[PDB]
Amino acid sequence: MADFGISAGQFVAVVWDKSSPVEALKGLVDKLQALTGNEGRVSVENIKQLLQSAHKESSFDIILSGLVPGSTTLHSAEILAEIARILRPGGCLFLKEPVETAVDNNSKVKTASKLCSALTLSGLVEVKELQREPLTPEEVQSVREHLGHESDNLLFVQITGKKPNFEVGSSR
Repeated sequence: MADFGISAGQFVAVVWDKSSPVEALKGLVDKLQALTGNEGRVSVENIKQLLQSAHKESSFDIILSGLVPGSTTLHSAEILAEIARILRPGGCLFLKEPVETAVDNNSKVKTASKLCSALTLSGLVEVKELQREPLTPEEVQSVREHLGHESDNLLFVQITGKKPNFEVGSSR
């Protein structure tokens, strides 16, 4: 539960994709379904079908996006939008995406800066990295064949962001 600050009695939506095999996915959602789905609720959505993830406004206290080892995915304003949209005020959002330390912000792939800025600008705040993961030959090929990411200055990293709740007045 400390992994994503999950709790029982809240609504947490788990977002998976091709990079998220049922082996791990089912497991991540299972534990969260027993700890969160017990008192609260747990929904499942696909990164590719994120468009349908737009259930309602501020309903999920927490949102997960590809939280597996070696995961490979790149979220954008279009995706992040839906997340935050359904993300309750004051909730949390955890996602993992490859970052490049030798390319512009936008580029062909969301970089570290672009990611943090995109998330914070997607309606989230207090965004920051939680951990760092190395690049493997089986992953790089997946992201390159799934998106087109191909570089040597790349590196997988996990980032999170908290949703702004009406009880502060920071900015957005």
